[PDB]
Amino acid sequence: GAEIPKEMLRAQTNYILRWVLKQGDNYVYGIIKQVKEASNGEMELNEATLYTIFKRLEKDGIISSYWGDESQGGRRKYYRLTEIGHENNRLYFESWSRVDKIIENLEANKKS
Amino acid sequence: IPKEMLRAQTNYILRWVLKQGDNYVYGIIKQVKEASNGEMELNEATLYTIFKRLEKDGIISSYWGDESQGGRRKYYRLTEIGHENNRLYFESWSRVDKIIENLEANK
Repeated sequence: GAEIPKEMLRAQTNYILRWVLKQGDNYVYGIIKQVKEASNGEMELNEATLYTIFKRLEKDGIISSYWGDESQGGRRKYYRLTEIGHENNRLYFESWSRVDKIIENLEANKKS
Repeated sequence: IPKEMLRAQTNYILRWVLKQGDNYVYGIIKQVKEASNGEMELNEATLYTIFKRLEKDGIISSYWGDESQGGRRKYYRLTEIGHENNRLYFESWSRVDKIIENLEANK
């Protein structure tokens, strides 16, 4: 009776958000709506966890925001990976790919 | 490329290894080095750190192993509640994979 850790739930939310960011520019609710629809029945999205990660990536210069137009009031905030954020994200998926391969190799060693 | 793997990556690998049975820190490092063709050397201090955190909540226990070549290693094992935790850990990550498939398919 030891619950799975908060750090893991954050890591999984991080993975999903980064995967969505990898697909291209988007508005925040656009991301959220896509994740909720895909998550329904699989995982309860913690909106606060998602928000926290979003804000951290922005503060860290991995994503930057812009407006879809220049008329104040009622706009959707869009976000894109920056120069360094693209690099960070590519490293993130590459490093997880290396893990995936190690697990496959461990599985194959175990079965030998 | 950063000096260390992400904690979540080290945890994933450690939990996969321990799912297979009891092990000691050098042994886990050696098996993961082998499985990576020498390319991934997990951080021994990180492993000890993770084990201390898991032992705190009863997920892992430890003991001094059978003597080999003049001494004993400190083995770690998942307990019964630890295998439960581990199953829920891997299940949650399986759900991530399903979510990604749903995003890919737009369904």
